[PDB]
Amino acid sequence: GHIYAVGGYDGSPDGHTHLNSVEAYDPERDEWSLVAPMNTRRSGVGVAVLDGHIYAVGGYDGHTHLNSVEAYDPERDEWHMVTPMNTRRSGVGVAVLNGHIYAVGGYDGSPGHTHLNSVEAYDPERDEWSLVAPMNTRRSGVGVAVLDGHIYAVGGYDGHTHLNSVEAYDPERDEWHMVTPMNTRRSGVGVAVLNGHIYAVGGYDGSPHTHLNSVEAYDPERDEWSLVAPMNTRRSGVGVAVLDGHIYAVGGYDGHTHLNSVEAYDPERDEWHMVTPMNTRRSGVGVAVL
Repeated sequence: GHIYAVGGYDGSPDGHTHLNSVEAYDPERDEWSLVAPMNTRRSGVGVAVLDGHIYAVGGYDGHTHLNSVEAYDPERDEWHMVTPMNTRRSGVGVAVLNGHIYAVGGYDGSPGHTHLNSVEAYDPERDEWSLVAPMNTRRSGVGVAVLDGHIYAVGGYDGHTHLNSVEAYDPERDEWHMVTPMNTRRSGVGVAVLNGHIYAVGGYDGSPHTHLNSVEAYDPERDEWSLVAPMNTRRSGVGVAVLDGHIYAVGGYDGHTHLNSVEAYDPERDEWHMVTPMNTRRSGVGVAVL
């Protein structure tokens, strides 16, 4: 299995700015290799894996907030555009549940609706996006993960406040319900699921501790969030994926630097360790495992 880092933003002075490049990590060799770039530059991109393809959803290309979506075929190493979303969304969260890709929240910066509570779902067989129930709260820079038949929308920014709130979507009922809030407000948060817990990694609390290295885990049986070992580096705009019992925190922004560093969390030791950095600095990076 490989971890793919998709797009993002290199804000460095010598940088390529908003990225279409893509790189893949092999944990057995501890090496990153560049793969075919996307058609479109996308920072603030949502990424999910469905049926052997990686979907890059939305994002921002340096001039426009995107409704376009493209899919990567690893056998042929090529990206193809698929049907665009109804709404432009950067800072969008993306989850896969029961054969559908869900695009949750985000920001439509066009001269349309700014921070979004809307949600839409992609049916690959029909290759159509359909609007579903909106969230209770507008959330850009939202983390999304799927656990036990529900989609959780974690944190984000409502246009006025960095959020600690969390809500869960039931597709059978088409309804969002608030669950227990996190300990920390987190926009630009990475979320992933491991061993029956949801981990919220990093992010930014813009209330009057800024860019976060803290990490918290949600237990859905008890409906409670617990702080776990913090990362080595503060990371907002961080990509997070789970591979082989470890959580990988990829890239992000530390309040001074766009990051190419990567670190991995071992839940059995409750320790974060640095691993090989990426070739390119990427904040607002999307991360997928395939």
